[PDB]
Amino acid sequence: AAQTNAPWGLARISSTSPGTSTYYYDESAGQGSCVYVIDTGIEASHPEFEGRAQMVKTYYYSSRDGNGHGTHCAGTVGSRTYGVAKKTQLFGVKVLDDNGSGQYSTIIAGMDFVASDKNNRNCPKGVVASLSLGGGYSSSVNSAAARLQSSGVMVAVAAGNNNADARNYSPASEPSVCTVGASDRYDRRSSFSNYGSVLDIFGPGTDILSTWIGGSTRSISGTSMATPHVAGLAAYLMTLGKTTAASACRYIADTANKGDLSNIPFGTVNLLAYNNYQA
Ligand SMILES: [Ca+2]
Repeated sequence: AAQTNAPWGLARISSTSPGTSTYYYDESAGQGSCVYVIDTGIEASHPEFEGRAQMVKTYYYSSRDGNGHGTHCAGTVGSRTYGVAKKTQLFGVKVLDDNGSGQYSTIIAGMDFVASDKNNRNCPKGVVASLSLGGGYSSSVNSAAARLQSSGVMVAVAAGNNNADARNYSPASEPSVCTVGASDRYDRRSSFSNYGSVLDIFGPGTDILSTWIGGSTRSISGTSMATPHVAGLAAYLMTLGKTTAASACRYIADTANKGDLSNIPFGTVNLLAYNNYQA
């Protein structure tokens, strides 16, 4: 399948070169997979989600996304126009309030929720969780992310936007999950992207167009935007039967575009998420 005039990040993820504008992918499109977006919520009524998104949990007075961030990330995972895995099932878990803030205890509870809740969902092709969030190092936050991964969920987490070593942030620093840095449309490490040995992969993160609340769209930047590219890529590959939740991060690293990013600090992987789709 070919989507013309796609957001640059989608085109990037199916290309061996920067500078193109068509996204190419297998029509299976993540059907039969599930992605949990653990964030500020998802505006499930957005036409871009086509009835494939729903809120399954909130820790606040509403499950509505009053911020936009979770909706944007969910759109990069699975919206019809802005998404990597255009037929996946999207599940919103609102651990972040409408200001985009959340206590670590809430975030941990949300991760343990997803590990159990997947057993209440139909995801025959497998389950992914996208965590575009983080704070300072916490062993308990890392452990929760490790449990979620261990439970059979492909966990993708933002490296963080501090232009610093991700070793000092959680859940970024949890080794067993997939820690995602950000790149721009010219294949530079994004200016704000964290780096370090703990990164597994980079995805598009600067100037990413996606869904927003009020049935809208906008472009924003962050490792928060790179993460759902990788989460959607995992769901797509799992639907194709090419990998599993336990092995998807490794598979993505194995099959990445290698050595093509600039301003990657010595000791950080130079690997850019790539679907290796050939028609
Ligand atoms: Ca890792």
